Amino acid sequence: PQITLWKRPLVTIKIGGQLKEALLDTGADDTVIEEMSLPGRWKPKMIGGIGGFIKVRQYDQIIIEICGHKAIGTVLVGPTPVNIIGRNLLTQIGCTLNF
Amino acid sequence: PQITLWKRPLVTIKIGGQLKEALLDTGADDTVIEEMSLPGRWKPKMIGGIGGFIKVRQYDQIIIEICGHKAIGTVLVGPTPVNIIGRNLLTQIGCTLNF
Ligand SMILES: NC(=O)c1ccc(S(=O)(=O)N(Cc2ccc(C(F)(F)F)cc2)[C@H]2CNC[C@@H]2NCc2cc(O)cc(O)c2)cc1
Ligand SMILES: [Cl-]
Ligand SMILES: [Cl-]
Ligand SMILES: [Cl-]
Repeated sequence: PQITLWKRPLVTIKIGGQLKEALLDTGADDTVIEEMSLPGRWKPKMIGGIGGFIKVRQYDQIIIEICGHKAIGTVLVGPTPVNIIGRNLLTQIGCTLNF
Repeated sequence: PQITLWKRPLVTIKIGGQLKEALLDTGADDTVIEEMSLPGRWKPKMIGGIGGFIKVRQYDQIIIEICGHKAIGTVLVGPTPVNIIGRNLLTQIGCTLNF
């Protein structure tokens, strides 16, 4: 399937037993999700961009379901204005940019 | 081309006769470039990033070449961690997400 970019490329994911809407974000190194509980150890991280930085909790080896694809990777949890699926998981589902 | 996401999707762009590095960023609605001189009048725009909202300068109908593909459209100028090619211009060059 091909996704055009006339609008934000949003998809539904399942993470930690919850459904969430998230943006397929090629500019994002990492996957970043709004506040929620995840299992396991975590460590703090700062990530930044336009408007400054936010503090997030880094969880590793988290399983996410994206469009029927199961993938495992790191998830950063914190006060992001939008849930985003970053390259660390986009690679796992074979997502590419094409033009 | 087809661009995988194991590394940041950095490409060369040309704007104002000069080559710059920029990121193909499906999570950015707009195109944001580091401080440079562009022609014409600008107008104000507020954009929201990961850390909050900021004011940038909006220039319209700016010629910009992205990986050799010619685009003409809105370019915002302001403090950004990297030059960002957002959906407004990704759509112009026919860029899609595929998996
Ligand atoms: N309205 C818009 O057009 C617009 C919206 C948001 C932004 S942004 O916040 O600056 N930005 C871009 C970004 C790209 C690359 C980097 C890098 F420096 F880490 F490489 C930071 C931020 C977002 C937009 N898409 C990628 C990035 N996502 C947030 C993010 C930041 C980060 O440091 C690490 C991550 O894993 C994820 C910019 C523009
Ligand atoms: Cl990862
Ligand atoms: Cl691959
Ligand atoms: Cl435009």
